[PDB]
Amino acid sequence: GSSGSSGGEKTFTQRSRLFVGNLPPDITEEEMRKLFEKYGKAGEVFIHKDKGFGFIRLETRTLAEIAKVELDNMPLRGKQLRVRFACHSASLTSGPSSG
Repeated sequence: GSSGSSGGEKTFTQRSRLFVGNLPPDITEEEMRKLFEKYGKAGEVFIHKDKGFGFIRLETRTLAEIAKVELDNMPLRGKQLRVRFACHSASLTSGPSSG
């Protein structure tokens, strides 16, 4: 639809969540922890082999931006990794404007 954000809302943990696609069939939670060890230990890690996709959530927006810039289109086991923010486009809100 549109692009950017209306300003959102502040929370006790930042939305530092990355989606990871094009994963090999030989990936583990320990391989995914090692692939991100340059950015420190993640606050959440998931992989689902019946779909071929994973998810990982870092400590700060800065770490998640650097990890996105460093890992997207990176070669792994002969596959090319897809890396993106798991949330990026904002939801709707109630606020009309006159002129």
